Amino acid sequence: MFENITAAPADPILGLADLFRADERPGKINLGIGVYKDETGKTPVLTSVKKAEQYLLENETTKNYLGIDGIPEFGRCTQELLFGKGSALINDKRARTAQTPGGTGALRVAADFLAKNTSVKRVWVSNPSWPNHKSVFNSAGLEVREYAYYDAENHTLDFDALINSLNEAQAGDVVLFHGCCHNPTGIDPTLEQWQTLAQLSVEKGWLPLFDFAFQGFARGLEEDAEGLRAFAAMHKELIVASSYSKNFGLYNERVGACTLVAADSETVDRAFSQMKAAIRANYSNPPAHGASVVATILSNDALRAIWEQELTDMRQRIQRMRQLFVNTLQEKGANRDFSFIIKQNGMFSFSGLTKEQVLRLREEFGVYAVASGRVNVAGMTPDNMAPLCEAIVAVL
Amino acid sequence: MFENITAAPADPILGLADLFRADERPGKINLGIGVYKDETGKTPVLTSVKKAEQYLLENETTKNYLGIDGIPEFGRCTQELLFGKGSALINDKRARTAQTPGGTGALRVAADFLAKNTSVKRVWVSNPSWPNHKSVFNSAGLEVREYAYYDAENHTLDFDALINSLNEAQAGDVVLFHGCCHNPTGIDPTLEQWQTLAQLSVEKGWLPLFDFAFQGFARGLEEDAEGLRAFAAMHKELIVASSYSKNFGLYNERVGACTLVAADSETVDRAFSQMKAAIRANYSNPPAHGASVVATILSNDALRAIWEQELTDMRQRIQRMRQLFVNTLQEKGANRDFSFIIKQNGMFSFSGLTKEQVLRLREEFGVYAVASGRVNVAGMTPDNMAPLCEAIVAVL
Ligand SMILES: *Cc1c(COP(=O)(O)O)cnc(C)c1O
Ligand SMILES: *Cc1c(COP(=O)(O)O)cnc(C)c1O
Repeated sequence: MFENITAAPADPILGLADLFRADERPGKINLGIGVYKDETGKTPVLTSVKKAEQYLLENETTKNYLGIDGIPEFGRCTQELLFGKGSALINDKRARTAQTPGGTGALRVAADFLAKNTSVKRVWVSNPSWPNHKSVFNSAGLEVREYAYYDAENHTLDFDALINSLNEAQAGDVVLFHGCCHNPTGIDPTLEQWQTLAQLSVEKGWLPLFDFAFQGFARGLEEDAEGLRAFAAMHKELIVASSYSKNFGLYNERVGACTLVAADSETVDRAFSQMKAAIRANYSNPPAHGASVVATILSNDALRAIWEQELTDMRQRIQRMRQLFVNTLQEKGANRDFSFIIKQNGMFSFSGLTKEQVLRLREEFGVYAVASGRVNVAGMTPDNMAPLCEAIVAVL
Repeated sequence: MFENITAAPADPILGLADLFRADERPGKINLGIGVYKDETGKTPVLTSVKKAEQYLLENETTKNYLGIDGIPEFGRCTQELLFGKGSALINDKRARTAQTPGGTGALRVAADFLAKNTSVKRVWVSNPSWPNHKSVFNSAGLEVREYAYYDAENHTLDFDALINSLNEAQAGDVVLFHGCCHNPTGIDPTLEQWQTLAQLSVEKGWLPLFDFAFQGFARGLEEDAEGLRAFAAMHKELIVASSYSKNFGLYNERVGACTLVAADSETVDRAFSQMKAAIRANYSNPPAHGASVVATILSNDALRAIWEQELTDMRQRIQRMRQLFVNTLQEKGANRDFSFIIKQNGMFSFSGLTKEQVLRLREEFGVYAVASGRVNVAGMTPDNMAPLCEAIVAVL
């Protein structure tokens, strides 16, 4: 059966984690997958999730299966976070959320759902976007089309072009948005652009699918939610695939959410019984540990307060590394002005490096970066700043 | 978009857990989902997994993403368990295993894999089988066909009919087998039938897909693996979807395995790079907690010894409840001979009850059973035995 199955390509982000692992050089530097590291270049488990696990160890009685949609407290907390405490989507019982295995699991459950219970034929993703977006919607049966987004000469969002591009998406089509910290560019819409974009979506009949994986990483929890809340206010229907991997440092426990919203209580509940059927034909019901940890921190005032300080510490450490990086590239003789990266939000820098400069940096300096030129600023510490900056200048 | 999406049917097993939850009667009894309960009708978290979690709490340093296939130690331990320590599939590096979100996740990753990288059009499942089998392969794009299995008058496996049925499956087709504790019948093949079945599979060119979810629940860990090992010895290719939900009482942590085997090292590795690509387009990489717990117990002698005693305690408690149940139905005036259930292996009893007796037992006695007549003997305690037996006799 398996004789002429040919080898799949390496995953553009996960394939690097493998190559990095196999390298033997003592000074190599990672800069690839979006995982946060602290001042010491370690990825610690947050104190607040560690307190939550101790509690879960003392207080669990069973490992008996959760329902298809996960922990109720988990989806209620998620709706508060995404839409505001006492939102009208919450109060009119317009939103239903299933607990999924990460935000990727949320993107596929949504895909599956739409592919099997909707007229959708086409999802619209930005150019550039997360590499795996194309792969999840194509597995579902959906076609991926791209829209204009980034002006690379100017290092800005090209809103006119983004409008004109999207001008050929039909009514019935899904349009994917990043909630905040666009991946890979780091450039987000303004509030005024998000609302212009919200009102155009509705006069054209696009169903919005938000990928919200970095809430708390651009300006704050709530501030980062404004764009989505501006869409929630205009729209009868939305689906948001959200994650807790980064903002909770809970990467390998796989914890996210697919929250579905329709015009009313009856429609949302009927639409969700099909979403729960897609889940049951895939992994059946979700992993408890990580999601019980989120629910515990979010449920407890003391434990929530510790967590928000932790996430504030992470936004601030990335912001200092971002500034450090353009400062050191300048005084290391960078033969280009790199201060546009000061303006990007998130864990990353979309540096401008070509595929072959990126290739040469791993092959002879051992600094690993994604081939789109995307580098992880949260992977930068004061201790490896001068080494990677010296490497970059040597290839420019 | 969502206006005319109609409601999905209730899941035949999970829908009952919901109905049970909503019932208000103080004496209701569950008997539906296959979850083990102890003498007190509780589903405890095993002492050995509780010791493993304490250790993981002391000793973890990060929640950083696992690779697409999970924990290496986890897949190596899984191969020992499934095929024998020092097996030639292990020694010739013929087997590769991905860590999945339960055995359902393993069944779908396999489905996805085959649907996208193989000529397979049709999976063959027994009649009766696990209700969700049909649902996972149909989501993948695969057709489900059924083969003959159980003689209901005689309460036996009808091997002639099972042979003749399967006589119209072509070369290239998948045939699903249950490793041990057939669900729902509890009737397994003999060693002699498993080997007859193994040698027929190979002269006909069926690819075997084993669902192995109850290892340790019929006779012992190793004894329960004989059938699969008899197939492993004849076959160049196999795929086994295995679970640790029941034998580790780790139901909601979602822990299982899809292990793939090809004719040699090169083919298996090339076939697995595509299997890892199907995973990445679905939930991306697996939940660590449950799988790190399995790997820890299986890696440690002290902790392994405690676990095997625990699983031995569970096989034995179900065997005493099985015997109790036919004894009490007889002295409660059962108007049928029920001692064929003494012979079935596993958590269940395929009782013979019709859909309307099963319906009437939940509607006026509140004992919940699956509508195929399947009742969970591991849900029976000495304290609810007489109540449910009295209920059953009243409906016969
Ligand atoms: C991280 C991320 C996801 C998925 O998050 P996980 O929780 O790790 O699955 C999806 N899309 C984007 C853009 C992300 O950054
Ligand atoms: C339990 C079971 C599965 C899946 O096991 P999980 O680990 O709970 O996903 C698959 N098939 C059968 C027959 C089972 O009993």
